[PDB]
Amino acid sequence: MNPPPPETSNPNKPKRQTNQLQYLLRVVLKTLWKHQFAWPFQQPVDAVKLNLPDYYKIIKTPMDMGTIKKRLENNYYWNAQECIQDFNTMFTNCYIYNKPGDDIVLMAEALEKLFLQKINELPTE
Ligand SMILES: CCc1c(C(=O)Nc2cc(S(=O)(=O)N(CC)CC)ccc2O)[nH]c(C)c1C(=O)CO
Repeated sequence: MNPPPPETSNPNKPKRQTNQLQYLLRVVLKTLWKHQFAWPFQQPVDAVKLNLPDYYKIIKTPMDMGTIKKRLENNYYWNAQECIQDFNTMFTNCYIYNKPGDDIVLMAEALEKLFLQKINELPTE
């Protein structure tokens, strides 16, 4: 079955607003979210519904853009790099579970390319 989704709130962690964090939500995440190939990445992989029973045997650090969006909205991240790492994990997981030429892999490649173009103009710390 599925694990619970990743935590999107931490009550023992302080919160701050930064130029970088605002950009990550309003520019980076927003732009990826609206991409034609965003849909497989907008929520946790539902392995039960999709009948992918080995998915969470193979992927022990799942991540998705729905989670990332909620983390940003909830001020879950203190440092911008925490958010960037989550995107990286999300992409890397595809390359672990799937094979070259799989639809999902081509979709990940397009999103990652876009992600890098957007992170390029990330405001300074
Ligand atoms: C191909 C499986 C997969 C998805 C995915 O989500 N595929 C998906 C979702 C649904 S759906 O019913 O849940 N659905 C309604 C359309 C989405 C809102 C239906 C069919 C699907 O192929 N994502 C990732 C990262 C993977 C990986 O294999 C990654 O290693």
